[PDB]
Amino acid sequence: GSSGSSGDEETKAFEALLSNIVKPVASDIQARTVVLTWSPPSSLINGETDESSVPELYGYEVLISSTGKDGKYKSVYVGEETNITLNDLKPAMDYHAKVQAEYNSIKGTPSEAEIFTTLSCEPDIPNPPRISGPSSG
Repeated sequence: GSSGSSGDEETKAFEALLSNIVKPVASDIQARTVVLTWSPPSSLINGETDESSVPELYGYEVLISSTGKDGKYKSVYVGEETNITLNDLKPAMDYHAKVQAEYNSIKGTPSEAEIFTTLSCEPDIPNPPRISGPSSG
């Protein structure tokens, strides 16, 4: 049932909205597994449209370049959820990551890169980078 153009106006808003998210943050980083948490894109519709309308299934894809941000990116996971755990990674390594949004067959631009270092197969890291409030000096 291919007719042709289907309300392009919508496609545009998606090209910008889907590309209006924030770089994924790395937490509870482990040997090869890690906790990647990212927030949804910000709608610039200006409220012109209802609030309980915008979709929340923005297919987010996690990209990583064990080599570097100036090389090739590989897919590790792909879903709608916001928080996901990575796997099949390399311990004692340092690479960048990014999350791209895609909805209605519309692939937008990924967010900034998030460099995160993983621990070694064995229990080395003493404690996580977690910060417990500010500290004088």
